[PDB]
Amino acid sequence: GTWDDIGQGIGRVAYWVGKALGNLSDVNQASRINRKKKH
Repeated sequence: GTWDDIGQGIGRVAYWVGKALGNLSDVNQASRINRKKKH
Protein backbone atom coordinates (compact mmCIF):
# COMPACT_ATOMS: atom_id res chain seq x y z
CA GLY A 1 0.00 0.00 0.00
CA THR A 2 0.99 3.62 0.58
CA TRP A 3 -1.62 5.39 2.71
CA ASP A 4 -0.24 3.37 5.63
CA ASP A 5 3.39 4.06 4.73
CA ILE A 6 2.66 7.79 4.95
CA GLY A 7 3.80 7.53 8.56
CA GLN A 8 6.53 4.96 7.97
CA GLY A 9 8.81 7.92 7.33
CA ILE A 10 8.05 9.52 3.97
CA GLY A 11 9.91 12.55 5.29
CA ARG A 12 10.40 12.73 9.05
CA VAL A 13 6.62 12.46 9.40
CA ALA A 14 7.11 10.76 12.77
CA TYR A 15 9.49 13.35 14.24
CA TRP A 16 7.29 16.02 12.67
CA VAL A 17 3.89 14.92 14.00
CA GLY A 18 5.31 14.25 17.45
CA LYS A 19 7.08 17.60 17.38
CA ALA A 20 3.99 19.53 16.27
CA LEU A 21 1.70 17.76 18.73
CA GLY A 22 3.93 18.83 21.61
CA ASN A 23 5.00 22.12 20.04
CA LEU A 24 4.55 25.57 21.56
CA SER A 25 6.49 28.16 19.56
CA ASP A 26 3.63 27.97 17.06
CA VAL A 27 1.22 29.52 19.55
CA ASN A 28 3.74 32.27 20.31
CA GLN A 29 3.70 33.51 16.72
CA ALA A 30 -0.05 33.03 16.32
CA SER A 31 -0.49 34.97 19.56
CA ARG A 32 1.05 38.06 17.96
CA ILE A 33 -0.94 37.89 14.73
CA ASN A 34 -4.12 37.56 16.80
CA ARG A 35 -3.70 40.74 18.83
CA LYS A 36 -2.17 42.46 15.80
CA LYS A 37 -5.14 41.67 13.56
CA LYS A 38 -7.83 42.49 16.13
CA HIS A 39 -5.62 45.36 17.28
